[PDB]
Amino acid sequence: MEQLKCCSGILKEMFAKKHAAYAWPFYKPVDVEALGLHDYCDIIKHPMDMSTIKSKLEAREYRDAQEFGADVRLMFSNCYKYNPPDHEVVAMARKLQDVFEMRFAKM
Ligand SMILES: Cn1cc2c3c(c[nH]c3c1=O)CN(CC1CC1)c1ccc(CS(C)(=O)=O)cc1-2
Repeated sequence: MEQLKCCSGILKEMFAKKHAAYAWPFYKPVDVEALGLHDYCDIIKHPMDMSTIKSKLEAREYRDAQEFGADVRLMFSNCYKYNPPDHEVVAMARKLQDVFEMRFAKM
């Protein structure tokens, strides 16, 4: 699909140096053990991160751009659900979501 190729472009933008200052906590799965977030799995039923989405896209796990978009939004929603609203990581998620929503709207 043409729109799935657009999804590869979306990930390249989200992983780019321009956005690294706020995107970096979303690059890989939340490491509950190293971070001491032992209540994370009690709140978050479906963890998601950018590396997992990249692997799913490459393995043809998304039928269309809407399925890809749902996993990106799941990653943001997990952050908004788990953390207090004033947390530094929530502000970072919002800045990354701005990048994603503007690009996703172009297709
Ligand atoms: C998505 N996310 C991510 C983090 C996180 C934290 C609390 N709540 C979340 C959350 O919701 C603690 N901090 C926040 C960070 C300073 C701004 C870190 C630190 C390192 C990593 C990468 S890792 C591979 O070591 O997990 C992730 C996260």
